Amino acid sequence: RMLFQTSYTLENNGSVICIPNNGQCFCLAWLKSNGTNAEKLAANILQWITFALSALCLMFYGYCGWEEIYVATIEMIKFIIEYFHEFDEPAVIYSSNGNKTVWLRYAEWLLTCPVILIHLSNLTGLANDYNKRTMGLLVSDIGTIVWGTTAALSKGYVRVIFFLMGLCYGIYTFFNAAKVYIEAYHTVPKGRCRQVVTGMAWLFFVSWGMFPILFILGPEGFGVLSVYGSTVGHTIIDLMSKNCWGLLGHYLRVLIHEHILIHGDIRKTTKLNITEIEVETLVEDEAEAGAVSSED
Amino acid sequence: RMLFQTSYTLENNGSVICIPNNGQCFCLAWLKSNGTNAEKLAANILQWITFALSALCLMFYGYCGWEEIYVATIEMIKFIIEYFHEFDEPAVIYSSNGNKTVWLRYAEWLLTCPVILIHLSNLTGLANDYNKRTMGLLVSDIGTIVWGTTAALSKGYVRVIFFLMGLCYGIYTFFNAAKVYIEAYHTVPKGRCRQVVTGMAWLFFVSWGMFPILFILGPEGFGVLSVYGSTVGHTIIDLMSKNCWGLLGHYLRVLIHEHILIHGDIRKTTKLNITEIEVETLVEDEAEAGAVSSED
Ligand SMILES: *[C@@H]1O[C@H](CO)[C@@H](O[C@@H]2O[C@H](CO)[C@@H](O)[C@H](O)[C@H]2NC(C)=O)[C@H](O)[C@H]1NC(C)=O
Ligand SMILES: *[C@@H]1O[C@H](CO)[C@@H](O[C@@H]2O[C@H](CO)[C@@H](O)[C@H](O)[C@H]2NC(C)=O)[C@H](O)[C@H]1NC(C)=O
Ligand SMILES: CCCCCCCC/C=C/CCCCCCCC(=O)OC[C@H](O)CO
Ligand SMILES: CCCCCCCC/C=C/CCCCCCCC(=O)OC[C@H](O)CO
Ligand SMILES: *C\C=C(C)/C=C/C=C(C)/C=C/C1=C(C)CCCC1(C)C
Ligand SMILES: *C\C=C(C)/C=C/C=C(C)/C=C/C1=C(C)CCCC1(C)C
Repeated sequence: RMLFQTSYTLENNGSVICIPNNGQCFCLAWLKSNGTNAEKLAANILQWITFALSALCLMFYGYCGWEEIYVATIEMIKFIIEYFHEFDEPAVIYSSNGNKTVWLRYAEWLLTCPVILIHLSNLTGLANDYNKRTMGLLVSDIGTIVWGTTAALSKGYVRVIFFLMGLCYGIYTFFNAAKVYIEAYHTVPKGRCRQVVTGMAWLFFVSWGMFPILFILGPEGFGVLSVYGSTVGHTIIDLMSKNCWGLLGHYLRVLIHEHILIHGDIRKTTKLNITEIEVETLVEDEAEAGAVSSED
Repeated sequence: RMLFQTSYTLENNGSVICIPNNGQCFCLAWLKSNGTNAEKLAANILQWITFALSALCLMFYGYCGWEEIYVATIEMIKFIIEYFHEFDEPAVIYSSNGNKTVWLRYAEWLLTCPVILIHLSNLTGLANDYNKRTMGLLVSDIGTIVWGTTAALSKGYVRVIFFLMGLCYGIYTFFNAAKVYIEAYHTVPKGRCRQVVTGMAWLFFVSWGMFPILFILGPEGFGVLSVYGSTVGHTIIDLMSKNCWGLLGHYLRVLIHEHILIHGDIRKTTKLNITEIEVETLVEDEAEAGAVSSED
């Protein structure tokens, strides 16, 4: 099927390759199989299931709230491209050092990373404002993906360096995202809302932590995983990272806004020390509206 | 110098190319000259001058303020890479459809685009908070660069579509960046500070507007410009876009903070209508502290 040169002859007992002078790019590296039929079949099923969840979340959101729909919007456009051109350039980049780079994956990431991280900075949906910390989250997260993408495109010691630069940026991201979830927990009402925030934290750190692991395991790292193998791994963490997290997000948002509809915006002053941080604790009791220095 | 296959023989009257079976990638497309010695010489001079300005801005900032230093930090690391590996993968990506993509350029852009756009959302340096508009600026700007990068990696009608998707995102970015500059102008004190804001607006829209123009003109578009040609064009708008704009930014910041040191934080309520917008006008007179509905 390929639109690089696939036909060649071996000459001088396979020491010389002869190709048609038809202007096409040529590299043996590009023609290596993407994996077993079983791996491919597994990958095509999880992709349809991802298309189904992407489709239902969008229509569901159809019945503020812009960050969840967008991630599902980008996810549906991703599947139409996968369906028609999954391994066609530039969904996959076939480069001169022999690498296959899944640009489709990294592009989606850079497009939605501000959307997801804005949403991280807006769990309750009540804020109109974003602090200095939000901005450090976006700068560090974009750096991570840019160094990572560079590492995927490189080889040898150059790949090692850019991966390590991605990790330094990534640690800063994880560290600060952890504080946000802590503040969110002590901001939202005491019941079901704190269960959902806790659920979102687990999904976030498991799914986000798995991406550098799948990088090291895939063709971009030690080549342990095949390309279909990598696809399957990515579909699982993709469903968690995007669809499910936005669904939990939308759910949380509904719950918080309904709290304002029933009890109203009753804030508090929980002074945390996880440092000397502060928080406005939404409560269901008008009585409760005081400074609660809960040093962690 | 290249580390893809550069040596080949023509056989059957140039209808067959024979190459050593040494595992190297091969494409005639990759070997096309990058331009004239004159273009190259011009490009190497502007790069050193860019290194010099990057070096002086950094040391100058050495005598809040994080966004300007970072852009100069990234710019210096860019020049050390240019010096050693300007046309080596993945500073340039040589891909299977024959394209040469200057990943070095787009990577820098994605890394600093949040930094610059945060700084756009913080001209005075007094704000601790960022509105919903800032967040739309970051989402739209990153989309622009991602669609653009995809367009550079593609060919034919696929390149046309992604470029057009980049333009749609880009228009949203320009439109909203214009409002920010209008608000900044009516926020800062009446004298020299409004000259600098006006200077920053001109630099911003000229330099940012030139990037899609250089894309259409370069190998990524209609191939009018050569690679050295493109480099020279990029060095000129690079000096404006990064060094000079951050220098004007730092200057503005100093002026505003010195206003608080002399007169103090004396805000107003200029209600704009460029819609029904509002602004806190810093003034040098304690007397002036009222609502001035200046409908534009
Ligand atoms: C043809 O190329 C092949 C490379 O496989 C050569 O075959 C092998 O030769 C080496 C000896 O240097 C042995 O170690 C291997 O056992 C051989 N067989 C295989 C399957 O690898 C062969 O010598 C070459 N012929 C000429 C004329 O150069
Ligand atoms: C060798 O290939 C060349 C291609 O350049 C052929 O030369 C040309 O042949 C065509 C005729 O079909 C003419 O229109 C051109 O004027 C010729 N010269 C050039 C410089 O292009 C040549 O015919 C081929 N020989 C064989 C045996 O196939
Ligand atoms: C913060 C998130 C938590 C989890 C994050 C996991 C950290 C991974 C680090 C491992 C160091 C090992 C070096 C990795 C360097 C990558 C380069 C590489 O794989 O190169 C391929 C090789 O040259 C050809 O086989
Ligand atoms: C908002 C900023 C203001 C200024 C912004 C300028 C707008 C550029 C649009 C031009 C439309 C023309 C179509 C451009 C499509 C690009 C694809 C391309 O160049 O393809 C190469 C071609 O196939 C091989 O020669
Ligand atoms: C599409 C949705 C999500 C949440 C995508 C996330 C991607 C990452 C968290 C990637 C992280 C990387 C790290 C931490 C370091 C190695 C390079 C990566 C870009 C793979
Ligand atoms: C390094 C500093 C700056 C300011 C880089 C800016 C880059 C752009 C403004 C690129 C814009 C593009 C547009 C508007 C549409 C075509 C694709 C581009 C990515 C080239």
